[PDB]
Amino acid sequence: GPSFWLGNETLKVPLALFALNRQRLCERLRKNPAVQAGSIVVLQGGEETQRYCTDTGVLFRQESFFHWAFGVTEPGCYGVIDVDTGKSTLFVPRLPASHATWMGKIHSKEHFKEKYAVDDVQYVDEIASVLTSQKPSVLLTLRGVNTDSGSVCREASFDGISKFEVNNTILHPEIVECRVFKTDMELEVLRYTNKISSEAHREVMKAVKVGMKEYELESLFEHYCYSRGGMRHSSYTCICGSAPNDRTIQNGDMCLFDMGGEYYCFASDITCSFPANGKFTADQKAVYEAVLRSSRAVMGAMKPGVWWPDMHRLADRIHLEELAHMGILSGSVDAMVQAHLGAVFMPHGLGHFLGIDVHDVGGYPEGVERIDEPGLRSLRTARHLQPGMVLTVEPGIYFIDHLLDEALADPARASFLNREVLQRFRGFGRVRIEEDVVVTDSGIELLTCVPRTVEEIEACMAGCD
Amino acid sequence: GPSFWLGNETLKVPLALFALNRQRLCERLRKNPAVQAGSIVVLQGGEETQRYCTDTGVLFRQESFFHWAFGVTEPGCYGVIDVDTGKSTLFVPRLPASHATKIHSKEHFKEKYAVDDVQYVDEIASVLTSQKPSVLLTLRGVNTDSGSVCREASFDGISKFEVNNTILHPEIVECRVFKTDMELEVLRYTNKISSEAHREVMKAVKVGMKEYELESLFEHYCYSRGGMRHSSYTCICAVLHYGHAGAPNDRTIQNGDMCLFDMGGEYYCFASDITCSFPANGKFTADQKAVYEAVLRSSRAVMGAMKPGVWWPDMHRLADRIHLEELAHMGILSGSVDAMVQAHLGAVFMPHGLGHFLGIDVHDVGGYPEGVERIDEPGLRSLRTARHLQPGMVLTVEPGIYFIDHLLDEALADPARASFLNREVLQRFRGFGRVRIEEDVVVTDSGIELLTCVPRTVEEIEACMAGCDKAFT
Ligand code: PRO
Ligand code: PRO
Ligand SMILES: [Mn+2]
Ligand SMILES: [Mn+2]
Ligand SMILES: [Mn+2]
Ligand SMILES: [Mn+2]
Ligand SMILES: [O-]
Ligand SMILES: [O-]
Repeated sequence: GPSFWLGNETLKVPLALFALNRQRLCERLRKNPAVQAGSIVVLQGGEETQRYCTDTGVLFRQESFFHWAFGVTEPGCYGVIDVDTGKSTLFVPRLPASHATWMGKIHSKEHFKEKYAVDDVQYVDEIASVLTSQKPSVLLTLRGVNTDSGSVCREASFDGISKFEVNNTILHPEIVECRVFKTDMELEVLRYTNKISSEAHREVMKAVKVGMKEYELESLFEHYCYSRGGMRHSSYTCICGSAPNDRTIQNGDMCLFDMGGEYYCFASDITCSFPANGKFTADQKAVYEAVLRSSRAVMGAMKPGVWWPDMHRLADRIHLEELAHMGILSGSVDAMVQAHLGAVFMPHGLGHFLGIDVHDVGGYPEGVERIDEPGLRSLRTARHLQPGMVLTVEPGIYFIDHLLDEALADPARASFLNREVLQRFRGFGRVRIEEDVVVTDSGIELLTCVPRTVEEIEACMAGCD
Repeated sequence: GPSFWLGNETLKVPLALFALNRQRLCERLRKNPAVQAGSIVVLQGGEETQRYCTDTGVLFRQESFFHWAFGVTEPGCYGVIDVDTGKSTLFVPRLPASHATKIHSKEHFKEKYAVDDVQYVDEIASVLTSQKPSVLLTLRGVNTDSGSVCREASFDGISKFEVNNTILHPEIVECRVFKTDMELEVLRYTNKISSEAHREVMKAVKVGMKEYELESLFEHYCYSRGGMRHSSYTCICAVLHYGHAGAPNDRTIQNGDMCLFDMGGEYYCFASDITCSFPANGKFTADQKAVYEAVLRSSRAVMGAMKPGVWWPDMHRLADRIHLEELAHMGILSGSVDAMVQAHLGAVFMPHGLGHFLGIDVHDVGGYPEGVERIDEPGLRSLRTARHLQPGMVLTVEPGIYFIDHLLDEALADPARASFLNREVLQRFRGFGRVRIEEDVVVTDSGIELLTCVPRTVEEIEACMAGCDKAFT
């Protein structure tokens, strides 16, 4: 069948991927006791937007649920799926003559059917008539709460939808659950996005020179991903530690570069930390290797059945052990964990689902509660791991004055801290190591492939090989 | 005073630039007979947005009127200007501690932006109440390129004030139409970097490359060497294969192609908009040279004719006449050029407007103020302004010749036009492609200043693509 492709060495993505997703969604809905026979899923795609009141276009990126279901790149579309049969219909805008003049040929419905391998194509202004003729029991529309943004998903609407029975509660948890588990075809794309972003991270490490501006490396990263990967979008706003990051990379700095390209709306999210000048100091090596250790410990321990908060607390324990070894901390690490001391140095969650969104959906379905403790409350899922899930593993150690100050004021934590040693690490900066992995039947598969050991990084930055 | 700067070789932009804009706006409003004493301008800055319902951030770019007045890069702000004194107050978000996981003081923002006062956003009603203004002047009006209505500032409690939303928009638009010398320094810089990027594209292009490889290179040059985080507009190198101009242009560049790259970077929310046309393989064919030099001729004729008092639609018509003359000299057209012009035949080859205001927006504001009417003729109806030129305006000059099948076929089906076309010669230019030459210029007291600096003659272009140092001529 047909595929998405940007030529050269970019990945060919079969439109069969989205067909499989639709089938999987229907299979799930059919098992839902509340789903009436003759139901039709109705999804509305994204539309082109402009900057404020200007005619300056904003780069269009498809809505994620709609992309997952259809892979459609064009703005202004809808898509529906007959639950009982799986039949898919794409609705495309009916375009005017001036479109031929100003922005190219006007394609038939037949063109779109062939391109997207859907069962039928119609125009958007006919959607009420087409759905009416098919006489559905109910329309299943998308409405739910994203547990990372707090935003409510926007339900599809069209002229005449008021004439239909609409249910907006059933679909969201079911399509979210499908997205949580990646198909082999989806994993191929996420392997590819990780490949290109990994390569771009290597180029950044080779290119960094003291005196450069961070945004120069952000630029290089995006250029590598676009020109070699066909990755037009960054998955997220690029974080370039050491809205352009115009900090000058200084001798002695620890760099932290958190960046990931997106291919055909499939994300990647990778973080590398390394010394700006290519040589770890003793202190930098100590902190860096602590995070390397927790990174590897978590990846190693991950398998179906593991509770993700246990992995977070595993990383905490290891960080505290290493910080104690360094002399920053003293006393019982058991006692330290009881006092939540780990969250002083790692305030964010250990890692998150990744897929079509960087912070992918489904981390907190009904029945899965957020843990109200420091560190853990910032976890973007408290689920147990299962095969097919894609996660970031991103422990880090940070020296954040206001977290440190709070701990030093609190007698339950202040005891553990050696102020004379900690003083040396004020303004140390921060280390984060972020890998993308997939859960397998027995463990994980690592998607990311960048230099990680002190030896590998120093050799890479020195221009070796 | 303070300046915006991204280090290295990037331009230092004094925050005085925005203080001068605030001053000019107040001076205009003071002379406006309908403005009450004690009036206060209230502008609302943009807020951060996310992709749909996700927490994926969209890169924040300040709203243009708010930028023009304040130069503030942070989301979530408001800005107020007391008309009678010119006193400026920035309102900034009160950030929680979790943001530290550094938070700047109000004093830090006051120093950074060289405003008279800074307050937190949640205090705006209290602060304005205490200042006892007569009326709040807010922004509402119609953008004549998008058709959209400018968003009027609002805050909890604004209902307790008298609000006028009609005075400000035409006045602040008119201020934006006329660029200050400080604004011109930024536009010179954006044009310099974008011109250099266009040269790098011409130097790098190889048969067999995808167009988006060149778009990527352009963006990388502008960002890494110019600090231009944003393209000014969606960069044109596909709408066809993926539905939006923003999608990657994934056509493979072929031998014999004519390339058209329309791209321009933005620095600190000041735009550029440049188009270069050139042969993919670095050598103009006789036909390519002919079409190209026709557009070069119209480009230069217009630039040579522009000065204060010139009616912009007359420049569009002048380009039309030159295109038709040259197309006739090529044997694509035959007959009376005067007759062709009467038949609006120029619009067959150049369906768009000759050029447009440029500033903080690529298609900048103020092209159609009250009393200035859109001309309902082919080509001219697409002009983004029908104003007379005055010193301080910044315009693009972007004539082009296109061979667009359905426009040509329509002309061939029209008895009023069909005779002018020689199919025997025209047939050879089907699939020729497109030439557009787009310069950015400033209207001076007596003519123009050219901001753009790219190779333009056939020899200059061929030299650039052959890797000659820019100094070579
Ligand atoms: O948002 C998150 O969960 C991770 C940790 C900080 C950067 N990204
Ligand atoms: O929109 C405009 O005015 C011009 C026409 C060609 C592309 N940009
Ligand atoms: Mn990250
Ligand atoms: Mn992440
Ligand atoms: Mn242009
Ligand atoms: Mn233009
Ligand atoms: O991350
Ligand atoms: O343009």
